[PDB]
Amino acid sequence: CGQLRPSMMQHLLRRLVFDVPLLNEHAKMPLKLLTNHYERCWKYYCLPGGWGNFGAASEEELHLSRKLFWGIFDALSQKKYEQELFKLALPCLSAVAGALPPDYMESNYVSMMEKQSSMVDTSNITIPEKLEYFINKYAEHSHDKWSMDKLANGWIYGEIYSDSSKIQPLMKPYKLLSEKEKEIYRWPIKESLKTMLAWGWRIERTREGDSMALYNAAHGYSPRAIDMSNVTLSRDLHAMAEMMAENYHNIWAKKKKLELESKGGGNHPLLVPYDTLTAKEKAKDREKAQDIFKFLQISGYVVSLSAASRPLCTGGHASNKEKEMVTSLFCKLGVLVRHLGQTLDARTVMKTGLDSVKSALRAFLDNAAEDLEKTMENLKQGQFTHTRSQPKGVTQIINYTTVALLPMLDKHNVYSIYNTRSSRERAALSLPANVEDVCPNIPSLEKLMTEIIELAESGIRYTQMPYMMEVVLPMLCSYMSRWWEHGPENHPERAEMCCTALNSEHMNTLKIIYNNLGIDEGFSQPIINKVKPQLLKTHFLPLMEKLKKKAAMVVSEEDHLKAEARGDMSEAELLILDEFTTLARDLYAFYPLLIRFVDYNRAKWLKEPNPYWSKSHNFKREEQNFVVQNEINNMSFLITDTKSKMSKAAISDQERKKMKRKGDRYSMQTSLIVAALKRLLPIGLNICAPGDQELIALAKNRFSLKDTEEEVRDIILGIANVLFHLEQKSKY
Repeated sequence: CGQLRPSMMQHLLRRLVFDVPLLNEHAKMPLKLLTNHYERCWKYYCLPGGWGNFGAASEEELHLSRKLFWGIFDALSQKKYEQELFKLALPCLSAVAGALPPDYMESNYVSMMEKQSSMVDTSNITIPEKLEYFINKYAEHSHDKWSMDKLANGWIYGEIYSDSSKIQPLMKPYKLLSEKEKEIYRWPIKESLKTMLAWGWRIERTREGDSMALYNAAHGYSPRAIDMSNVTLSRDLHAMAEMMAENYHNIWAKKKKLELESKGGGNHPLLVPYDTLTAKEKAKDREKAQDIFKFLQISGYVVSLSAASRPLCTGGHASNKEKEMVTSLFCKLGVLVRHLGQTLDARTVMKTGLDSVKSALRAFLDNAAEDLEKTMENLKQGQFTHTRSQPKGVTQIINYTTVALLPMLDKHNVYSIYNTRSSRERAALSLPANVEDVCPNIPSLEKLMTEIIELAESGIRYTQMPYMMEVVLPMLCSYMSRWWEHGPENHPERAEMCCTALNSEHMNTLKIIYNNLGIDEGFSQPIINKVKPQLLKTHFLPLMEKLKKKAAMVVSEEDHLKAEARGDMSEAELLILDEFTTLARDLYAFYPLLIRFVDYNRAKWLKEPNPYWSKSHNFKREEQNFVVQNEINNMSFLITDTKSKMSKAAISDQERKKMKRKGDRYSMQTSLIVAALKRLLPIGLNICAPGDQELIALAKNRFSLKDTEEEVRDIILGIANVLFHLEQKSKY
């Protein structure tokens, strides 16, 4: 269980260091891998001190298994109880120190990154003038135990050595020892202190001294039995005790090894040396390997502050040193970007900083008060330095991760790099107004790309609280809010895959009274006065409601843009003004009823409109007619099924997509509303159950349904129409 498990990996380590034959270390490796993760959790303290020493030594690519043990410990050594990383932070530093030259062949280097996210020969000694009295006091406390052993038997003081009287020449008091036998006591002590003192371990001392004199035959001699049933252990007590025990028994064991070295490679069973000695043959040696250490430890001996972030805080260190090294390295080497370890460490520290911890919010949640602000600011500023540049390392998606750390929005008085990024985006923040070759970064191919719109959508996202300055709601945010809003037609240029992919962000101040008071504001902010943004943000809701058409495919982006400022997404004065929550949301719900249901408008143009009791019955009747059309279609397909690949499979896939999107927008809150209506009223229950039954009858089962649902799930697994029917039956 815990006898000699951990030393087998040490055996295999010593074999792996010198494995001359090939096709041998690769088989020794699984015996290291799987033996650890088979029974036990807490065995990874005696072993990986060697792994720490070897990580400090080098990072050899033949020895990639040494990194792979850490790269599986990152997931599997974390069993149920979630412990700390000081002794794991130190190999991160050494792994950085090894990372500096090469950093190109990724198969080994992945082990060194995510460790922080989810978490003897002796030459000569110059001994001091203090260590001469431990040996004189050794017999003072061990002759008590020798007499305690011997007084149980027949040995006792007498006159001269004789077998009848049962005397020995030893049995005098602990000072009056004869010179004919003197070194038998004091031989096996000082050859243990060499391993400590030569390398530099410590034998420091208190100012207390005699402690166990209080804490428990000529001369009045009787022994003082030091207690054996109480002991505790730590890193230094383990290191000291294991070291001295290794010194005694492995000195003796090296003599046995030299016997075999002279024998010439024998093979006979009765031999074990210390360093992988099982504990069964250990108790005799351990009764005095520890009791000498009892005499050393509690006889008046010891051996060995504002916890700031960089000073002591391990939770802070991974953020602090990483962000400092990043802002020193790549912020300086951005000039090196635009015209060995430069690009290598650049691409290393890129993802070591973007994903130092995958929970970018949690690492900056409560790890420390001010460090989240400074580190998020350094990350955002470093991203803003290289946001324009077109190197190969992509970080547009991880910029969303760094931006999600902000609302999970500190005080931006420490630095205005957020305003710097706001100005960098304000070069072409109004997308269709300024769409040209003079677009963001003034690029043709540098920063003008598809990642800019997605970074505007997700990276510009403060949903927890818009508690920033927002002083540029009259000037900078007003520019992208107004120049967009100059016309209902979005007016996108070429490569306009989605004009709504700028974002869904707009609200009442988040031409206008704030910017009209330009000299006054430039602190009468636009968010303070709610009537002025609510007037000219909400006036064009009647425009988009008036804008419609019988042909649904024409007005694709009519509902999408109107829904962002229309419904309850406009949190600014949504509870204050009932118009934004009630009437605008009713218009934004009623427009998809006429728009999305039409077969002219394909599902692609209105794929993901992520954003009412009056409209609930309308959607119920319309979806009942739509499922009836799908069921008549299914009856047509069953009767003389034509080539499904041409239009039938695509038609069924589009019908399933539309029905599933309607069912999901129902499942948000309208399904619960319809269930409450069904439980309350039988007429509403029968109305919801009729169309639902017409849907479930056609959507009972189909091979084309299975294939199209698998395609929809792989692109975006059919919709759970059975679950909706069960909810409606629980209502009815």
